[PDB]
This record gives sequence, C-alpha cells and structure tokens, in this order.
Amino acid sequence: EVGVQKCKNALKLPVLEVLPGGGWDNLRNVDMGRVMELTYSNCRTTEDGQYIIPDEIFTIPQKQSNLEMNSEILESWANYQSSTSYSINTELSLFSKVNGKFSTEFQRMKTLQVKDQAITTRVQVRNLVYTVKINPTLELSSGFRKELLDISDRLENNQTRMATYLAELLVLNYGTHVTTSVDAGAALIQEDHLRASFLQDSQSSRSAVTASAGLAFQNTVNFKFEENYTSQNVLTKSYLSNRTNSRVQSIGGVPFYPGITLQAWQQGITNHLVAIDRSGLPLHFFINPNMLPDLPGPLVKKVSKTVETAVKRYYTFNTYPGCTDLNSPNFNFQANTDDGSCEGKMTNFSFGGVYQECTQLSGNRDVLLCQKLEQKNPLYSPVHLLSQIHEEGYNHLECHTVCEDVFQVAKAEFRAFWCVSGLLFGGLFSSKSINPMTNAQSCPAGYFPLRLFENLKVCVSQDYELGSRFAVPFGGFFSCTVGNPLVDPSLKKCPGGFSQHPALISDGCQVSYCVKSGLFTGGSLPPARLPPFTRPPLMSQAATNTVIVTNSENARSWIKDSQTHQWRLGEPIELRRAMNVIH
Amino acid sequence: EVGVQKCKNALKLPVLEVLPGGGWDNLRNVDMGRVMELTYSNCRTTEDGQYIIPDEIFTIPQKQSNLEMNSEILESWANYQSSTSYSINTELSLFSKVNGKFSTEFQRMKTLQVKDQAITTRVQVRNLVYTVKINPTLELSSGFRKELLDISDRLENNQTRMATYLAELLVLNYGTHVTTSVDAGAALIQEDHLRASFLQDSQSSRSAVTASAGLAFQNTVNFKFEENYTSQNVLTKSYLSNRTNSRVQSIGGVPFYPGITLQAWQQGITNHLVAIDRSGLPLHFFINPNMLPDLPGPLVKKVSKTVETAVKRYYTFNTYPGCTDLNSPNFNFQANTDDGSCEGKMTNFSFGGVYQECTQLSGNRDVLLCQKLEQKNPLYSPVHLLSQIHEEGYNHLECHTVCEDVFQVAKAEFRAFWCVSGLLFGGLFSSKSINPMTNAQSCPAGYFPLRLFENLKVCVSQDYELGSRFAVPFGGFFSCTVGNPLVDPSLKKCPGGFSQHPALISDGCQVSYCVKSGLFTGGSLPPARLPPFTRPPLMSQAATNTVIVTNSENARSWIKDSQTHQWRLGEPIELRRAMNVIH
Amino acid sequence: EVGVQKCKNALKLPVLEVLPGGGWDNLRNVDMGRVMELTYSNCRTTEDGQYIIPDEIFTIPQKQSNLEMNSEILESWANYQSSTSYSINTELSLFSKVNGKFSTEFQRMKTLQVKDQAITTRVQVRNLVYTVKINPTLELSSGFRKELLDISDRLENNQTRMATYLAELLVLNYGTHVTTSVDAGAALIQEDHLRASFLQDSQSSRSAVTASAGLAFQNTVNFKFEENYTSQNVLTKSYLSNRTNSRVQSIGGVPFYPGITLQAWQQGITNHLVAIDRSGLPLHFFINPNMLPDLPGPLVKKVSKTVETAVKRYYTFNTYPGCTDLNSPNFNFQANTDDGSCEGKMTNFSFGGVYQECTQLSGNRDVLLCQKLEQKNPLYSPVHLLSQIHEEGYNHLECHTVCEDVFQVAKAEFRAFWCVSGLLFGGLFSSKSINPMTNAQSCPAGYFPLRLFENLKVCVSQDYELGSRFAVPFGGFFSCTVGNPLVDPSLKKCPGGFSQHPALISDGCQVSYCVKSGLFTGGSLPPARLPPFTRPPLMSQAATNTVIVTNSENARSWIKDSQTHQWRLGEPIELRRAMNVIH
Ligand SMILES: *[C@@H]1O[C@H](CO)[C@@H](O[C@@H]2O[C@H](CO)[C@@H](O)[C@H](O)[C@H]2NC(C)=O)[C@H](O)[C@H]1NC(C)=O
Ligand SMILES: *[C@@H]1O[C@H](CO)[C@@H](O[C@@H]2O[C@H](CO)[C@@H](O)[C@H](O)[C@H]2NC(C)=O)[C@H](O)[C@H]1NC(C)=O
Ligand SMILES: *[C@@H]1O[C@H](CO)[C@@H](O[C@@H]2O[C@H](CO)[C@@H](O)[C@H](O)[C@H]2NC(C)=O)[C@H](O)[C@H]1NC(C)=O
Ligand SMILES: *[C@@H]1O[C@H](CO)[C@@H](O[C@@H]2O[C@H](CO)[C@@H](O)[C@H](O)[C@H]2NC(C)=O)[C@H](O)[C@H]1NC(C)=O
Ligand SMILES: *[C@@H]1O[C@H](CO)[C@@H](O[C@@H]2O[C@H](CO)[C@@H](O)[C@H](O)[C@H]2NC(C)=O)[C@H](O)[C@H]1NC(C)=O
Ligand SMILES: *[C@@H]1O[C@H](CO)[C@@H](O[C@@H]2O[C@H](CO)[C@@H](O)[C@H](O)[C@H]2NC(C)=O)[C@H](O)[C@H]1NC(C)=O
Repeated sequence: EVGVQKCKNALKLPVLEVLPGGGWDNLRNVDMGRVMELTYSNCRTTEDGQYIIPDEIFTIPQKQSNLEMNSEILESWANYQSSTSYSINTELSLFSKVNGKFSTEFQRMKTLQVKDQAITTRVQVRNLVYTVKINPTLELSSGFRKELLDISDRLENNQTRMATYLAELLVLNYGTHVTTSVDAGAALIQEDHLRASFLQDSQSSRSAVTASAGLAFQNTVNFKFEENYTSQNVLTKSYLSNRTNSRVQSIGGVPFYPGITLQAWQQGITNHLVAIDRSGLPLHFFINPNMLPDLPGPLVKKVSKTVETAVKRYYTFNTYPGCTDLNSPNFNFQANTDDGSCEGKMTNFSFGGVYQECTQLSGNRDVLLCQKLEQKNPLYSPVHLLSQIHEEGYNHLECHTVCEDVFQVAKAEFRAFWCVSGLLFGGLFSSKSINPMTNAQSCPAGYFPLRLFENLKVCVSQDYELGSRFAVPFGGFFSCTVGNPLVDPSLKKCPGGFSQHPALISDGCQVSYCVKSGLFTGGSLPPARLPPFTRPPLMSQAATNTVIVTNSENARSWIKDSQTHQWRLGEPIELRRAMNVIH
Repeated sequence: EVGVQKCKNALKLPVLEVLPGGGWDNLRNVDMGRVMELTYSNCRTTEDGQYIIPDEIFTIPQKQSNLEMNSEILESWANYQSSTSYSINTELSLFSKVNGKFSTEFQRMKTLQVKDQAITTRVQVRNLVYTVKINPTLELSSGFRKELLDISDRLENNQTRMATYLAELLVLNYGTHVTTSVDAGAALIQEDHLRASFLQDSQSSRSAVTASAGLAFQNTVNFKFEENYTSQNVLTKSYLSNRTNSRVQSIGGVPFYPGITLQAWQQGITNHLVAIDRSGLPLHFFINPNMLPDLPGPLVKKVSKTVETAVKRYYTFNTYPGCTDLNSPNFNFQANTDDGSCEGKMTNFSFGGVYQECTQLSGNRDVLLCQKLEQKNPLYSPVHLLSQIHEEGYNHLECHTVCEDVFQVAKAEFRAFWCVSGLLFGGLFSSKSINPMTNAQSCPAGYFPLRLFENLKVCVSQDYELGSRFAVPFGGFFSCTVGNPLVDPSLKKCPGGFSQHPALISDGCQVSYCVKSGLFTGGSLPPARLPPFTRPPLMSQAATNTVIVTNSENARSWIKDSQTHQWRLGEPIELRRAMNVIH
Repeated sequence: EVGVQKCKNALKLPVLEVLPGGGWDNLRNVDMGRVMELTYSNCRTTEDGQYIIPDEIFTIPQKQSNLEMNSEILESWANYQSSTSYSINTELSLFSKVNGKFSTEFQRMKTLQVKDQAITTRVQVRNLVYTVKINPTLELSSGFRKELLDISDRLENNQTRMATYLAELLVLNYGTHVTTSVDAGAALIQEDHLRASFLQDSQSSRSAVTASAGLAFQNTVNFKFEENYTSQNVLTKSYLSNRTNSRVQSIGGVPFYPGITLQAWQQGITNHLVAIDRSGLPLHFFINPNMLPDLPGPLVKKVSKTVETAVKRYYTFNTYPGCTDLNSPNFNFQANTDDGSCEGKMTNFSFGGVYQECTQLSGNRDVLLCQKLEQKNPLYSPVHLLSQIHEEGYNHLECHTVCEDVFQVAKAEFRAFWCVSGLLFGGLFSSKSINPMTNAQSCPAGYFPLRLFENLKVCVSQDYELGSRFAVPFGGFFSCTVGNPLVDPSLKKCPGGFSQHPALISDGCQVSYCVKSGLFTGGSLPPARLPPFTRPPLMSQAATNTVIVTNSENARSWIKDSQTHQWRLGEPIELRRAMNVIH
C-alpha cells in the first residue's frame, strides 16, 4: 500500500530495472550495495508512459540502434575495451591500467591469446534505449549512512586500527565507485580468436578478413544451424581454419539461439533491458559536509580521508609488475602491469641463509610466544627488512563456586633477517599460497622448511648433488619501506631477468621476493585479493571521550550535548563555560 | 495468513527458489542448514514483477546467454574446475588444493582418467539470469543462534571437551562456509573422455578436435536419435573411436532428451532456475560482537576461535599426501595432494615387534581395564609414539526395597611401542577400516593379529617360508607430534618409495604408518570423514559458575544478573560491590 | 480439519511423498518405522508452489537430468554399488562389507554371476529433482519415544535380560539407521549379464562393448518391440549371443513398456517421485540428553549403550566368513566375507564322539529336566566348549472349591563335550536348519542322531562299509569364547580347506563347526536372521525401586517424586533429607 506497490496498482506498469546509485567494484566489473536512497512517492513515469521510475531520477530517450558490418581487430590485451563498462574503466586515475583486469570477460581473453598466440575480433549489434541519471540533490541510503557514523565514532574515541578495519569493510560491501548514469539497452556480440599468423600475410586484405567476420555473424543469426550459408566463397575456407575459438553472447532481451531473425530478436527487447554502459565517480567523493549534515565539518573530512586510504590500498595490492612482451623471454604470465624488466640479463647471487629472533616484551607470564617466533641459521651481510610486533590475548580465571575471568594481551616483537658455500632455494608457501615447485604446500625432496615471517615456510636444502633438480636462483627480498640493494649495484623492484611475487601482507605492508624459475610464472590467473587486509584488533585501546570539536582558523566549535543527542554548533557563551570544566 | 502465503495470495507470483544465506560444505560441494534469517514481511518482488524475494535480498538482472562452439580440453585432474561451484572453491586459503575433491562430480572424473588413461573435454550452454545477494545488515537464524549460545555456556562453566564436541556438531550441520551470493540460471553440459594418445599426434590440429566436439554436441541436441547428423566427414570417425565415455547433463530448466530444439530448451527455463555459480565467506567470519549483541565482547571471540579450530581440523583430516604422477611408478590412487614422493628409491627396514603396556591409575575397583590394554612381544630400539589416557564409567547399586546408583569413572593410561630375525608385516585393519590384503577384516593365512592402539589389529607372522606371499615391507609409524626418524637418516612423512595411510584418529590426533604394497593403494576412492572426530565426554568435569567477565585493558566488565537473565555491562559502582563478595 | 487435510483443502496441492526421518535397515535395504515426528501446522509448500511439505523440512531444487551413452562394467560382486542406497551403504563402519548384502537386488546379482560365470553391465537415465533434508532441531515421534522409556524402566528396576530383549525389538521395528536426507527422482535402468569370456578377448575394444550396450538400450526404449533397430551391424551379433540375462526396470514415473519415447517417459515423472538415493546416521546417535529431556543424564547414556549392543549383535550374526575366489576350489557360496581360507590344504581329523551331561540344580520336584539334557557316547581328549544354564517354569495348583496356583522356575545347567576307531560324521540339523546331506531334517541311511546342545541332532554312524557314502570329514567346534586348537597346531576359525557353518545361537553366543563337504556349501542364499536372538525371560528377577539417581563427579542428583510423576533435579536440601531415610 506504500512504496512501489501503491504506484504499481494505480498505473499497472512495470518498473524500470536499470537504476543508478549503487556501488561498483572497478577491478572486477561487478556492482554491489546501494549508496543512494530511492523512493517511489510521487508515482513518476517515464514520459513514454511505459515504465515507473523513482522520484530523484530523470531519463533521456535515445532510441538508437547501431548495426556494424565489420569486425574490429584488437590484437593486444594491454589496451582492453570492455563493451559494458568502458566509460567507467577509462577514467583519469592513477590505476587506469588496473581497472577491469580482474573480471570474468578479461581473464578469459588474456588466457585465449597467450595459450594460442591469437588475436581477437568482435562484431556487435548494440541498440541503446534510455539514459538514466541521478539528480545532483540526493540523499544517502539508510544502511550506508549508519556505517559512516560508525567510522566517525571510532575516530573520536581515539580508536585507530578499528576505524581502519571498518573502512575496509566498507570497500568490501560497496565497492570503489558509485554509478551516476547508466544506459538501458540490449547488445548481441560475437567474439572470435584467429591465429596471429593469419593477419600478417593479409596486411593489404585486412579489410577482407573483417568483412567476412561480419558476414559470418549474420549467417549465424539469420540461418538455422543447418548450412544454408552464403559466405563460403574464397576466404571463408581459411577463416574457418585459422580460428581457434568462437562464442556468441546476448546481454539483454530474449536468449539467443542459432537461427532467429534479427527482426525477432529486436522485438523482445521491450521489458528486458540491462545496463550496457555506465559511468560514475569515486566513493569518497560522496563523503562531504553536504551529504552528512549531522556531523561536524572537519570530522567528515577525516572519515573521507580514511575511506580514500582503504580504496588506494586495494589498488596497491592486486598490482603485479613484470614483463609483458609475449615473444620475448622472461615472460611473466601473472603480470598485469609492465615494468621494463624484459630483455634484461641475469646475474646469480648467493644467499647464506635466513634467521629470525624474537623479543617477548610484555607477555612473560602464562604465554611463551618467543619460541616459535625464533628461527636460527641451518649453517655475507644481514639486513633487517621488517620490524613487526605480534600481539596475543589470553585468559586467567580467578575462582573464589563463583569465578571471574580477565583478558590480558601479550606482545612479542620479532625480527627477520637474510644474508646478502650457500643454502639452496626451493620455493615458498604460505597460509594463502602454495609452492609452485610441487603445486602443493610442501618443499621438494631433500628440502626442509624454516619459518621466516611467522606464517610462511622457506624451502631450503644444504646439498649440491640431490637437490639440484628443484633449485632455482634467488634475487632478493624487499618491502614497502626498504628496497633491495641488489638492483642498482635503493629501488623497490627486482634486478633484471628476475620476477617478483607477493608474500605475507602484514598490516598494510607487503614484502616481496625475486626469483627466476619459469615455473612460478605460469599456471592460472590469480583472483582478486579482497579486503580486509588486516585481522580485527583486540580492543586494547581505551576509549577517550571527546565532547567539543573545534578548528582554530574560522573560530567554529561543535559541542556534543548530553545523552548522545547530536553535534550542535557551539554558541560563544556555552563553550566559554565548557572549557573551564575541561581545562 | 502470515509469511509467504500472505504475499503469495495478494500478488499471485512464484517465489524465487535460489537464495543465499545457507551453509555450504566445501570438501563435498553440498549445501546444508540456513545460517541467516529470511523474512517475507514487506512483500517485495523482483523488479521484473515476476518473483517474490525476501526483505534483505537484492537481485541484479543479468539476462546473459553464452553459447560456445568449441570444447575445452582439461588434461589433468589436479587443477579442477567445477562448473557450478568454481567461484567458491578457488578462494585464497591454506586448503585450496583440497576444496571440492570429495564431491560426486570430481570422484567420477578422477576415476575415468586413471582407469582409462584419458583426457576430458566439456562444452556448455550456460544462460545466467539473475545475481542474488544479501544485504550487509543481516540477522542470524533462530536455530543457528541457539547453538552458538550452547557453546558459550560450556566455555563459561569450564567445560572444555564438551564445547569442543558441540563445535564439531556445528560443522556437521552447517558446513564450512556461508554463501553470500548465488547465480540463478540453467546450464547444459556434455563431457567426453578421449584417449590420451589421440591428442598427442594432433598437436597442430588440436583446434580440429575441439571443433568437432562442439559440432557433435549440437547434432545431439537438435537431431532426434536417428542418424541425421552432419558431422561424419573426416575426423568424426576416429573421434567416435578414440572416445571412452560420454554423458549429457542439464542443470536447470526442463529435462533433456536427445532431439529437442535449443529453441525449446531455452523457453522452459522460466520458473525452473537453480544456482549455477556461488561465492561466500567462512563460517567463523559471521561470529563477531556485531551479530551477537547479548554476549560479552571477549566471549564471542572465544566461541569463534573454537569453531575455527573445528573447521581446520576437518581439512587436516581428509588430506592424503602421496605420489600423483600417473606414468611414474609408486603411483598412489587415494592421494589427493602431491608430496614429491615420486621417483624415490626404497630401502628395506626390519622391525622387531610391537608391544603395549597399561597403567590402571584410578579404577582399581570393579573394573579391570589393564588386561586388554596390554600386548606383549611375540618374540633394535623402541619408541613411545603416544601417551593416551582411556576413561570408562561404571555403575554401583547400593540397596537399602529402595536403592540408589552412583556413577564413577575409571582411568587407565596406555603406552604403545614399536621396535626401530624380525616379525613380518601382513597389514592392518581397524574399527573403521579393512585389511586390503584380504579385502576383509582378517589377517591372511599364517598371520595372527595383536592389538596396538586399543582398536586395531596388527597382522604379523613369524615364519619365512609360508607367510612370504602376503608379506609387504614396512616404513615406520609417526603421529601428529612425533615424526619417524627413518626419513632424514625429524619430519612427519614417509621415506622414499613408501606411502602413508591413516589409522586410529584418537582425540584430535591421528597416527600414520608407511608401507610399500601397491595393493593398499588401489581400489575405490575413500569418502569424506565427517565430524565429530571424538566420542562424547562423560560429563566428568564440574561446572564452575562465572558471574562477572572482564578484560584488563579497556576496563570493561560484564555482570550477569540473577535468574540467568542476560549479560549487562557492569557500572563501576556495582562491580565495586560484587568483587568483595567474590574476593 | 487438522493436519494435512486443512492445508490440502486451502492450497489444493499434492503432498511430497519422499520424506526423511524414518528408520532404515542396512543389511536388507528396506525402510521401517518413523523415528522423527512430522507435523503439518504452518501449511508450508515447496517454493515452486507445487508440493506440501512438513514444517521441519527444507527442500533444495536440483532439477538435474543425467543421460549416459555407455554401460559400466562391474565384474566382481564383492564391491557392490546399489543405485538406490549407495550413499548410505558406503558409510565408514566396521561392517561396510556386510551392508546391503541381504537385499533383493544383491542376491539376484550374486546368483546370476556364480551360476553362469558372468559379468554385469548397467546403463541408466537418472533424473534427480529435489533434495529433502531435516532440520537439526527436531522432535522424536510419539511411538518411538514410548519405547525408549520402557527400556529405561527395565534398566532402573535391575531387570537386565528384559531390557536386552526390548532393545532387540527396537531394531526389528525401526532398523539400524535413520535417513536424514533423501533424493526425489525417477531412474530407468537396464542390466545385462554377459559371458565372462566375451570380455577377455575384447580387452582393447572394451569401449566397443559398452558403446553397443548403451546403443541397444535406446533402441529398446524408443522402438516398439518389432525389429526396427539400428544397432545390428558388426558386434551386435555376438553381444546378443554372449549374453545370459537382461531386464529393464523403472523406479519412478509411469511404468515402462518397450516402445515409449524418452520424451514421453520424462513427462510422467511429475507427481510420481521416489527416493533414488539417501544417506543417514546410526540409530543410537539420536539417543542423547538433548532429545530426551525428561530422563536423567547418565540414564539415557545407558539406554543408548544397550541399543548400540543390539545393533552390533545383528551385524555379528548374518556374517559368513569363507572363500570367495570363484575359480579356486573350496569355493563357499554362502560366504559374504572373505577369509583367506582359499588355496589351503586339508588334513583329516578323527573325533571319538560327543557326550553331554546335566546337573539339575534347583528344580528337583515335579520336573525332571536332567534326562533329556544328557547324552552319552555311543562308543583323545574332551573339551567343554560351553557352560549353559536351562531354566523352565511349572505350575502347582493348591486347592482348598477355591484354589490358587503358584509359578516356580526349574534350573538345570548342562555341559556338552566333544573328543579331540572313530565315529563317522553325517551332518547336523536343528530347529532352524536342515541337513544338506538329505535336504531334509533327517540323518542318512545307517546314521543315528544324538542331541548335543538341547536343540540339534548329530548324524553319526559307527560302521566302515555302508555309511561311507554320506561320510564327510570334520574340522572342529568352537564358540564365541573358545576357539578350536586345531587351527594353529587359539584362533576362532576353521583350519585350511574347511568351511564354518552356524549352529545353535544360545543367548547372545553362537557356536560354529568346521566341515569339508561341498554339499553343505551350495544351494540357495540364506535369508537374514532377524532379532530377537533370545526367547523372552520368565520375569524371575524382582523389581528393585530406584528413587534417587546421582553421579559422583559433578554433584548432580535427580530425585524421582511420588506418584511416578517424572525425574526432577535434586536441590541440595531435599536430597539431604532423602538419603537419611535411604541410608
Ligand atoms: C591516541 O592514540 C594514539 C595512537 O596509538 C596514541 O599514540 C601512541 O601512544 C602510545 C602509548 O603511550 C605511545 O607509545 C606511542 O608512541 C604513541 N604514538 C604516537 C604516534 O603518538 C596516543 O597516545 C593516544 N592518546 C590518548 C590520550 O590515549
Ligand atoms: C592459417 O593461415 C595460413 C595463412 O597465413 C594458411 O596458409 C595458406 O593456406 C592456403 C590454403 O589452401 C594455401 O593455399 C596457402 O599456400 C597457405 N600459405 C600462405 C602463405 O598463404 C593456413 O592454411 C591456415 N591454417 C589452416 C589450418 O588452414
Ligand atoms: C578448568 O579446566 C581445566 C581443564 O581441565 C583444568 O585444568 C586441569 O586441571 C586438572 C585438575 O587438577 C590438572 O590436573 C591439570 O593439570 C589442569 N590442566 C591445565 C592445563 O591447567 C582446571 O583445573 C579447571 N579449573 C577449575 C577451577 O576447575
Ligand atoms: C585412436 O587414435 C589413433 C590416432 O592416434 C588412431 O590411429 C589412426 O587410425 C587411423 C584410422 O584409419 C589410421 O588411418 C592411422 O594410420 C592411425 N594412426 C595414426 C598414427 O594416425 C586409432 O585408430 C584410434 N583408435 C581407434 C579404435 O580407431
Ligand atoms: C541386580 O541384578 C544383577 C544381575 O543378575 C544381580 O547380580 C547377580 O545376582 C545373583 C544373585 O545373588 C548372583 O548370584 C550373581 O553372582 C550376580 N552377578 C553379578 C555379575 O553381580 C544383582 O544381585 C542384582 N541386585 C539386586 C539388589 O537385586
Ligand atoms: C561368445 O563370445 C566368443 C568371443 O570370445 C564368440 O566366439 C567368436 O564368435 C565369432 C562369431 O562368428 C567367430 O567369428 C570367432 O571366431 C569366435 N572366436 C573368437 C576367439 O573370436 C562366441 O561365438 C560367442 N558365443 C556365441 C554363442 O556366439
């Protein structure tokens, strides 16, 4: 009787199913959450008189219908068009070469080009109908507003590392962007994968290749699967023979089956409309004093700085520099960002060994952390590489039968070294990784592991006749703070010929290691690594109540009242009586 | 008149049958339980106006329809795609090489490749319709909330080994994950199994193999079973002759029969939608102070640590290291995880014998446990391998005719040894296993059993002329704490050439034994070993009442009131009056 | 107006006919009883809107449809797949090699392979629809709860041997398992039995055998019985000639007749759904203090130990060790469990004779049991083999015409011996068996019987010229406590070349005897031996009232009130006043 169903009973019209305002992940092109609030109170319609739209939504009739007769050749996977999220992946940002490179449509296309030495062609029937946009005066959703107040409460009780944790659960549930405009329509695409040596002789008749690819697309749709085709004349005999893959997907409308008139596909697009393009803005753009009137001024500029840090950390991880030229050697298959590390010679290095010590600062009673946090050399110059503090909580139970239990914490800082007539290297495996020497979390035969950063193992053998089959050279560790001195004989990268691999993200700082195997390189493409990148804190910090919030340079002060009402602006006679009881 | 039927009478629409929130087992890809609460109070619909969804559920219209013209070749069973649970099996975890390897679809495919020396190809018509997700603000179910309170009660009455037992009945009923997003659709798959020598000559024309496999798939669906096929031209005469198996399964929609137009299959998918992909999060992720507001803070971080231990124990069991290379010798067929134990030479070892002693600490009256817990040598250096305590309860009946009965317990610790001109080895069989020398729970001819770990038998014969037909060599025992010293002449694995086998899980610690038979290896694939891995306790521990719960480092205290009301936060004037009567 | 018919009048929908919660016998794959309570109060439906389900039941839509084009060859009957109860027969148990080996489908398949030297192939169209499961919070049925209280009453009046008898009537009525999940669907199977020498020459073209077997299956279903087949080309001329049997069974849906389109069979599966797979848990798993809140704690752990003993006794009986290799001699046809007793030489033994004595302890008046309980030698070293006490009740009638009758009992312990120039052996026959020398309960010509264990006869003749046609050698008696000393010249088995046979189960202990005939071996397969394995007791034990039940180690006590109300927990001030009047 309220909301949609009140409008839907009076009008008896469908609701438009393609709406802006939701969140958007831009590494994996998926949408998530609902940032903006959508209400159906005025019973608005599209001025066709055909759909029902919310109140803060205006549509623009496009009624456009493209129809292409030539496929387009896109040879490299580095410059990637998306066909559904092209306007939002190509924004001007620092990470424009990482957007969209963890999606379903991209990971298939990179696989089919590398494993077959192939080039791809697509041809398309696109058919845009509306453009749906949001008004500039707009209200946040009920569930998204409550999660911004919780980050503000943790920042005003001096609880960092809990506000940081709640900011990374905001990226996980709402993405990195907000879509401000969509495009309702229905596409129909065919992608083929031709052998790359079929293009190189037909450099003059490249226009004859793509003319037959768009010719075969309209035989596939118009003719039923039995061969009544009109394309097999001259070069639709090697086009069929140099191709390595073919698929046809429809995105809106009715489902596609071979042999359906393009007349009949285009008459089922009504009431089956999806978003075939979209654009938007980053997520921290919508955190400003205009959208949040209840909080003070400089407090929402501190929440918006926390969310901006969590989004940029999510792009800093899931970024793999390496070599990208396919015909060159040292080709890294997991790399999504070029480095210039191609055509670079190598030089062998000898590492003496790794060792690890612990400190055991506070928790001397009832918990002994400083036995597994220590690792000594099985057999140069060591480097420190990390200063990491490990905290653990335990439980007493004082009984008196009534009892009580108290929770302490136990700190133990550890230090992990490596030496710059030497131990061999057999790979690494962690609690989120495997060793690709064995395709399993095990060192090979003869090798023995030893812990280095409290979560991963270091496959090492001291021999020179039996473990020489799995021995791969080593290039050096570095971190987010200290680069290795092996490059520039500093910078944070591998030397030439080597490739880096992530290992052991530890509280907003990952360390890396350089190898030269060729076996760590290949395999399947890695998935995206989702936030939170930190385990939850133990609530060890005490809450410090803040009552008055001020800034010095325009003489504005916000006084929180009793009862936790709200933040009102401080009149200059009440803050005069509130600072004496404070100071 | 409430719930679904109120919405279903007014709207007269079906309910969407593919919903998130339920549990999920990730070794065997099955779903179980319902972790999240789903309510039908606002009578929401999918904005098509076609289905009825719960209140805390938002759908995303995809309306996508893939159609592939080439089969894909996947040669090895080690890297396994699932086609229905691929997004959730490939999560970043320690046990990513064990997920999905106890399911129906996997165990068939490993069988058909090993027993035939075959490779598999699949081709598919996939047709995704919606994406159904859960809101981040969400309530636990009524039945799952009550089983988390019962683990908290056992932890606050100092009843360990009962809270551990109730945590393993939570994994049995709700799985190891919670699905947070599903994909409603309907697939149609054909899998074939070609002979592996048919690929190796057609290395150049591998693209001609897969083009005919996708050609035969569309003759099978479009043509009725009588041969009107258009594929038998050149190489659809050995493709039919090198194949070893073939099946066609449909997953959603109407049932498949040979000869049905793809037009007609795709028009029955409405109202018959199933989950063709899903993703989720682990089960202990959803146990936090946000979801459980009634319990104290550090108490739900102790329940969530108990459930995390029970899940990781379920992956530690059902893990079989061994050799995996098929053409190599020493191939272990039961192994699902590689070891590097391939291409390793063997060395014979002589074991003197096993013997077992008992202690009989407490139950000296009315129960004699220390006669069957003892086993002496029928005929080096012994090792201890285990220190296990065996508890049994009995019953007095004091009569006075009125009577009364009291229940005691009887402890008897046992020790089981083995010696590092020697007894022969004929296999083992237990209360959950058989001896594969006989395919039965019996020692062979000439062999006599003797107990070793209070539940299994050790087939042994002292002769050298008659029991030499069933004698297999022996490689050594080890446990979850002590590895054998026979490897590295320590580590917890077999020496080279040998294979390990589980025997006698005893209270969260299994022991293993290394053999070299070739007969223990083969057979059928083992099923998953389900929790609980411990028999129920005898309630021997006394309940210790806890009233006040505190942590030291933010000065928060929770005071349980009378009547067992609930846990309220302790004001600093009531805990001042509650600690004096306590201490 | 209540229950099903209230929901069935409002909704006008059928009820789903495949439900969990019932019992299950696992030797004979049949279902029996109803352990869990099923109520129809909320009028729930399957979210199709198609069936009506109970309240504590959730279904999972599968909508899957397999279709196989190759038969599968299963050569041996030892590893047996069931096609309807495969998930529940393959549980991890001690008796996994006995599950399902007394069913209708197994006993036919073992018969057709032994009597014809044949191998079996099956091909199948499987079509799974739903998966129906039970919630973890669940209530026992009304009739099953009342039979668990009756076992508890006999255990608390010190009436053993009546609680043991009532526990074996619980296995008879409710089976050994409870099904927790079923699979609604409809299969369609063809089984053939080919001659075993037809496989051995087609080792390379085994893939051509199974391709024609799945080809003949789809000619049988699609074509009417007149020969319009498309299979008779090359090897569908000896496949028809090497086969020894053929049947086609349907399990759900409409009945099968030759010539029906697979289109038409798959459209009758709606409203005709049966269980095509199931899984479950043992019966004593569901006897715990959670399911039975009224009884005390350690009392339901004593009922659950009694039922576990009665189930394991039912698997200990119906287990026949013997030789299993078919081409080897000494092949035992009744044996369902291997022994290693194949390829073993024999040695003749001479037994002097059997004799039997009685004691007549108590019933000296009015009943003379010690004349038929005695048997003396008709003509070494004797062994005792059994100490069994025989009790009989009689009736006085004291008259005074008014009268009264009193019932006593008469005990008479008997002892049965056999001697380790000798009596010949002609077989045995009992009150539940026959002599297979005559296929009747009679000794052969010249032989005379003599009683040994108060119920069976021992066919014996002292001659050496006339009873030499029916004389078979003898291998020795043993029991559940004492093995024979003839093996290991101890163990409880036959010597080599001999086979054991059951005789005279007497109060939870059977004795066995070893022969070497070849005529006792063959015949028909024995049926399952159902509980109770003990005649009912004579109520000779006096009832001892128990009022207070306690355990020592958590200081909990349960005080039964007056009137036989119930068992309430004892407060520490009432048991203080209840133990003084007790002790
Ligand atoms: C507010 O929080 C910050 C962040 O932890 C505190 O700063 C640290 O406090 C510890 C405790 O003495 C010091 O050892 C560190 O050196 C401090 N670090 C920095 C960068 O200042 C701060 O003390 C807290 N303030 C209050 C009043 O609790
Ligand atoms: C892949 O493409 C090449 C073209 O670069 C094909 O090679 C030509 O095939 C035609 C077919 O008759 C010949 O007449 C030409 O002589 C070939 N060479 C050149 C340089 O044009 C090749 O055949 C294609 N692959 C397949 C499998 O057909
Ligand atoms: C709480 O439970 C723990 C777990 O059993 C008890 O700890 C053990 O108690 C026994 C009894 O004296 C000792 O023999 C063990 O050495 C203890 N083990 C450990 C690791 O502490 C503990 O005593 C219980 N506390 C109370 C008050 O009952
Ligand atoms: C399995 O595949 C092999 C190909 O590796 C087939 O062998 C070829 O069969 C064709 C059939 O006429 C012959 O012309 C070739 O000479 C064979 N050899 C090669 C190297 O191509 C084999 O026939 C297939 N199996 C069956 C049963 O047909
Ligand atoms: C409770 O029942 C048991 C089981 O029969 C009784 O135990 C036997 O009692 C007879 C009668 O004196 C003795 O001859 C046996 O030696 C007893 N056997 C055992 C194993 O104890 C027991 O006496 C009964 N108790 C009462 C109070 O009636
Ligand atoms: C049972 O199978 C055997 C195959 O092992 C058949 O023997 C063959 O029959 C064909 C029929 O013409 C002959 O051409 C072959 O020479 C036979 N022998 C071999 C070794 O292949 C046998 O005929 C089958 N039984 C029946 C009754 O047909």
